[PDB]
Amino acid sequence: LHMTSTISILYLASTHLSLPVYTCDYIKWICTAKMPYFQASEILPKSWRIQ
DNA sequence: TTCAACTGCTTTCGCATCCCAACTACTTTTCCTCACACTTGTACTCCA
Repeated sequence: LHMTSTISILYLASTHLSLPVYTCDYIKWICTAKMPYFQASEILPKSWRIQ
């Protein structure tokens, strides 16, 4: 499992719903850092990071 | 019959070598992502 895997399962659930989103948008949305892809370890768990 | 060291005493209460640390390095802990060499047919004609 990798951060490539949490976007892939975010895309399988998108290509189930017949959505006009594509992997162009999933690779655009993280470079603009809208959804928490890069450095998501920092502020989100707050206690599972330390151990 | 004398010189020279050994001698205890001035008050009266209360005041008053071993360890630690610094910063910058290098390294390990592992987990994740793919390639590089091998092989049978098939294809394009090859010589019969």
